[PDB]
Amino acid sequence: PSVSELIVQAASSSKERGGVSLAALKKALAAAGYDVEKNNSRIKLGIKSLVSKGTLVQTKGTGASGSFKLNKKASSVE
DNA sequence: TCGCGAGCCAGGCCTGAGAATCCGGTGCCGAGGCCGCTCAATTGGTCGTAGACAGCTCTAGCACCGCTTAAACGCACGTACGCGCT
Repeated sequence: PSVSELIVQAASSSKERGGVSLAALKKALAAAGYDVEKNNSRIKLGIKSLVSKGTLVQTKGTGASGSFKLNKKASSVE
């Protein structure tokens, strides 16, 4: 499972009203068997790529350190 | 979700450059020794008194008891602040 796929799965899995933060996504990936320490840069890059592609809409914070949600709209505007 | 192309990061390899450090020799001036003296440390004596010892008086420091209740305590719960990470 690619980093972005696990990120999307965890984000759709969590039911936070305000979104899933960097710490929350790290905890989810760590619970998913992912090394959150050795691959931190990759997690951040995947998050940024998902934000840029419009897959994840950032709700709080700026950059990688904020919180993000699934965009249920861009999934059908391909 | 897989095949596969190619690029990015982790770490090892290896060397260069710069600096620390050991090795050698020269010289140079301050440490150690010696001589002269002189003054201060020693000895002996006297003498007066500072304090060591013995004794008594009597304060207060210790030990004990009981009653009261102020406070220490253990528990449970909540949150806000320290810590980690970016």
